[PDB]
Amino acid sequence: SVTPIPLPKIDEPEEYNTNYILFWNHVGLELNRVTHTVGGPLTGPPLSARALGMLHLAIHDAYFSICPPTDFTTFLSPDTENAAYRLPSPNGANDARQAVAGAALKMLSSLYMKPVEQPNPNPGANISDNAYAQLGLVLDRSVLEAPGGVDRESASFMFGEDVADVFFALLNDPRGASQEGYNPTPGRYKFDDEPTHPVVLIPVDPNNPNGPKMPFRQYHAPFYGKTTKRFATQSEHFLADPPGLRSNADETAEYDDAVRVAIAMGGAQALNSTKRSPWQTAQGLYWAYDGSNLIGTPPRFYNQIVRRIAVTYKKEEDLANSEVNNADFARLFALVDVACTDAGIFSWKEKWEFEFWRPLSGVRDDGRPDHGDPFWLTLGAPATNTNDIPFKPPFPAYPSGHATFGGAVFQMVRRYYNGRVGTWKDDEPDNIAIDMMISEELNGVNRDLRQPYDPTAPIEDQPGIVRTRIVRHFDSAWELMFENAISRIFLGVHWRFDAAAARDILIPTTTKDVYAVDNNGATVFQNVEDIRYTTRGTREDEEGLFPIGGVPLGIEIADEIFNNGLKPTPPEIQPM
Ligand code: VO4
Repeated sequence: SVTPIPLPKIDEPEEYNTNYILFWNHVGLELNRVTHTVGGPLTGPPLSARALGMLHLAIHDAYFSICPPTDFTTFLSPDTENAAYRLPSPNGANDARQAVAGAALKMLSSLYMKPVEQPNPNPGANISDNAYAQLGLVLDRSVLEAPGGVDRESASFMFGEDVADVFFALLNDPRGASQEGYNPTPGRYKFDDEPTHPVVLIPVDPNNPNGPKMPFRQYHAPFYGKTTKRFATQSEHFLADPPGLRSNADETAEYDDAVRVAIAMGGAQALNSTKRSPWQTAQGLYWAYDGSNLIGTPPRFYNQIVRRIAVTYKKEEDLANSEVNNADFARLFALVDVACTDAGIFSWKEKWEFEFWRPLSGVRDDGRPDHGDPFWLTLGAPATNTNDIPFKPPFPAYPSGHATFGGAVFQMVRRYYNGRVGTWKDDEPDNIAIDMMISEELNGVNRDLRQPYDPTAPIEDQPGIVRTRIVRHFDSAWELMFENAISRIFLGVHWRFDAAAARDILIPTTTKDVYAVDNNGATVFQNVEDIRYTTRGTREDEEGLFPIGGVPLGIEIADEIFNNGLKPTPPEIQPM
């Protein structure tokens, strides 16, 4: 019925998918990239993370229900009185492979299928039937490629689907990304539609693309972080007021230097004012994954990296028949993906709370003849595998979602591997190194097209400029976390403070809030080995010191989840 979209090859050993836990993570990642290529459900950063958090939670409890863990316990218990939180019981079901399969297939089906359950109005109603059909191909195919096969008649398989139903019913946020009712309030430091993509024309009817179109101003998930059910966090998380706002409105020198730096480090390639280096351009594009065709969102890359870390540091050589390895991955991916989910909730909550402007607009609309540049252009979020120009993600700047996701994800890996891969203090540089890590943004295959993307053809048969293939080696998760955060500065899409306190990542000078520059005028960063996310700030509405930027927020979120052992967010503290 549909022409299957030809997906490019993934840079990763085929041996990885011989382990059924990695297999299902993989299918989750394939659905992630395909929904961003066809415009289906669970698009965007916060919600694409949630989909992975829900998949792994279900896989987690189904597996540990059949092979009970020694230290921790299942996220939900079978003995809980509260129905919503009551885990189904196996009752003789004892096939862990089939329970995971049923749980992964059910969750992924429930998440990505055409909502025939009637309740689909306005939730995400703008998805064509092709989008749905393309995602169905991925689902059907996955049943066929699953290592060990899939037995739908199996009691263990049925038990798994039962597990998924509970998690879906409890944690699904059908209308989470609703933009309905939100409109920007222009003014200094205020988020508004970005000048290079002020409005978009979208077909009136998704199932009628070449028919009429209508103007559209997109605001990504403005009510989500403030209303959605948290996963495993045990408290609300907050950041300090960004420079220029509220209690930090007097941080004039900090703000102004942030403008200077923004221009020199994140401008477009050919601008005279751009002092960023070719290598720094690489670090910026490496971590993008900005909802592009055949690429998806950041959570997809974070997982690609985590899969690599898991195989490199596994306890047993056998990827196919090792319960030790199965247990390790089910636990790790649940921890990392639940942390990613919550990182997404809180970074989005803060974004829309402060509604801080993007550097493109903060620079153009500065208003001061000697400080602003009313015609500046950023390197921008790359629109890979399209023929479109770079863009500014459709949501406020503070804090950076990438920085939060990275802080959460990599702080989780560190807490998990400390003592296994090396030894270090909780908040100090780790030993978790990896090599041969390739980003899909720079793999010698993906490209910037010269004509609109053709979904019926392989990317290699489509004219455009190919992204240089860069194979990377990283010394630690600290470096991964750090580079992922500063990547948004090189792209010009985030202010330094959206990442972390300037004081924690930049080299100071004798002038306050003004950091070091080299001869060509480029910003000098602290060595990764020396970076400590310790600089806090104040809030107008709350007492005390709070972290600055996304990195500390994510770290804080991962520590809390881990220290509590992956346990539900108490309902008493859920948004109401
Ligand atoms: O979420 V960003 O918030 O890093 O372009």
